[PDB]
Parts: sequence; structure tokens; C-alpha cells
Amino acid sequence: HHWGYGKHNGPEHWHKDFPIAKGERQSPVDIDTHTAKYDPSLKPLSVSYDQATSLRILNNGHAFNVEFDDSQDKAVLKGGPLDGTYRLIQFHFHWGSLDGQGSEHTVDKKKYAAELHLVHWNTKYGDFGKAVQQPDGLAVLGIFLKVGSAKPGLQKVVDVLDSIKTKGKSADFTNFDPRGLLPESLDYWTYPGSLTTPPLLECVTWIVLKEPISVSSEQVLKFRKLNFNGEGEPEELMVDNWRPAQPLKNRQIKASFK
Ligand SMILES: NS(=O)(=O)c1cccs1
Ligand SMILES: [Zn+2]
Repeated sequence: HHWGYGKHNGPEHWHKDFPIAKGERQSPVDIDTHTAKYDPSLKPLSVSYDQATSLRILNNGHAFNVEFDDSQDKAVLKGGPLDGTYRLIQFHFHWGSLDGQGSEHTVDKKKYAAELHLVHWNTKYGDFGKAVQQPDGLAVLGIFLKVGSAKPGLQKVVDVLDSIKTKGKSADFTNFDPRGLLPESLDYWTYPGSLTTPPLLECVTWIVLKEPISVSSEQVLKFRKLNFNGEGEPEELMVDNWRPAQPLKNRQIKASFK
């Protein structure tokens, strides 16, 4: 009996426990590509993932997270609109019950089948828990997934899902290279926003890549076999774990490309 994505506890209800849900810098948003402002002052992204150390994969009851060792500068994101160095701590996905929905951000109202979030925190704040309390604390790289050809670099994640089917299950997940999840181009949009699940803190610089990656129908089908529930509880399939677009309010979306 807490927040989730059901009819009785889903995104429309969250504001009752987390009033920041109606705040001024909430995410996700629709990216209107014609009113995004090209900003020549924006730098290319620098993704340095060569020394990434993955540790574990966890079903936390609303998604599955692949967690990384963030006790040193092993996998970091720099450049773009960021000042300073952000360390990778985990990635996860949001996805739908059908191929025509699943992403959190939309592009000219278009929904993708899923959205990948690579979550990084600003090393100047020392730990992730301190970082989420700051307006420049996190940087999340958002990558859209469309259904088409399979993504070979995603298959190791798909094959382990049977082992973490229910809430609270975890499995060792070492030597996974997140470089296999990136598109060819690193062109992006960026805007200031928030976590898209409770506690909905307004601490995120969003960097959303223009180029989607393709995954196969069989790959995304396997995401839809996970459960929101714990073992021994009534089965509820983990699907549609996305928050709908929020008002842009007083914000400008910037593009790194024209
Ligand atoms: N979905 S997200 O990337 O904004 C997020 C929620 C909690 C930690 S990171
Ligand atoms: Zn997310």
C-alpha cells in the first residue's frame, strides 16, 4: 500500500504523498522539436565508460536496476551542459504493455516502446544521497528504444531477467559493458527537471539523445514478464511503469544540434 503505477496508486495520486509532484521543474516532458533552441555554446558529451564495473541487477518493485561500483571515477559523464564530473551509479528502463507506449519523454508527442535511463551523480556532493538534495546533483542520460532489429549488447540483461522476476530479488551481474547500449550519435536535447518516480526531487539535468536504439520484439517481450509483486504474492505484470508528460512551465529545452 504505497505508490506505484496502478489505478489506485499511480502517477495521478502521487501528489498526495509527494506534493513536489506539482512543482515547477517536473519530468518527463514532451520535447517539441520546433521550439527547442539550438545552443552553440553546448559542448559534446564525454562518456567515459571503459572502466565501468557492474555489480548486481535488482528488481526493486517498479523497475530493474543494474548497479555499478561508484566508489571511484570509473564510469563518468562530463561535458555537454554539465560542470564537473558525474559518476554512473545505475541504469534502468521504463516500458509499456504494447509497443506504442512505454517511454517517459515524448518527441513531438511520439511515444517510444521504452526508455533507458543512465543515472549519474555529481561527485562534488560526495554521495548519491547528498546529490539528490541539490539542483545540479544528478545527470540522467535518456535513450529511446524502438522495436525493430535486436540489440546484441542488451541480450545479457534480457537473459538474466528470469532470475529476478519478483520484487526484492537480486543477482550478481558483473562485467557488463554499458557502451553496448549507446546509439551511434550523441546529439541531444537538455533541460532541467526531476526524478520521474517518488520522491520526485528536482535535482536532475536531463540529457535526452536524439537517436533511438533498436531492440527486437522478443527482447522487449521479456521485460513484460517481470512482476511488480514479491514472491508468493498475487501476480501483477511489470508493464507501463512510466509517468506521463508534465507541464514545461518556465523552462526552455536546448538542442546540441540544428
Ligand atoms: N527515472 S529517473 O531516472 O528519473 C530516477 C528515479 C529514481 C532514481 S533515478
Ligand atoms: Zn527512470
